[PDB]
Amino acid sequence: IVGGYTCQENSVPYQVSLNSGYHFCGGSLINDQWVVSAAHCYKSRIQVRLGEHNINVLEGNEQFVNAAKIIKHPNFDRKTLNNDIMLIKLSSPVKLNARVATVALPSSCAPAGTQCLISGWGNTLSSGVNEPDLLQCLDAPLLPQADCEASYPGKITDNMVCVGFLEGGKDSCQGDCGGPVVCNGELQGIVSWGYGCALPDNPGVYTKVCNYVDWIQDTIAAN
Ligand SMILES: [Ca+2]
Repeated sequence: IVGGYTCQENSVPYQVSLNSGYHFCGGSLINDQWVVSAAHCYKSRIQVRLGEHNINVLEGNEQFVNAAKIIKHPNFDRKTLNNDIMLIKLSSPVKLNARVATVALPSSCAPAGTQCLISGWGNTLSSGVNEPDLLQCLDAPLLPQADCEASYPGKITDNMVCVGFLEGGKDSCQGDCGGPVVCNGELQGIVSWGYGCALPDNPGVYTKVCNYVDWIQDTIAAN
């Protein structure tokens, strides 16, 4: 998260860190045994880290659970990032509490101008890399589809939405991939891609979760 603020400890209880020896992506807990992330975050084994604030210090509220099934959307395209969405079924259900909680799926697609919360332990710099120890948050609004298309001609499909600021300075970045964009209590976006990080005229692009509520429910049901 570039240009954000440190989240209060455990105030974004659905945020998880995907770890394979180091933090590499975010995700969001949607039920006691499943997390939603981005397909670009796929790995053969993943440990899901819930209840975290400092990812390098054990502060007392972590729950670490291995991923049992890792399911990328069947039409994910690694080159255009269309359908960048993946579900992770945990090897056991987590203990839900005030610091480890679910976030709701969208009941409708959100309109341009809705204010949202984006979070993660991704790079916090617009040039080079800095990996933060503490979870970072960013308040940012969904942008009109026409601004998103004009910023990345021919690359935005109907399963993508831009969120952020055309002036640059505040954005998500690598390592926040797969994490949440929550608006008014529902998960509307998943960190996906962007040109650079926090650059003017290059807002963050996110998977539009309101297009996959059926796929999510169905998958959960079959697995
Ligand atoms: Ca910790």
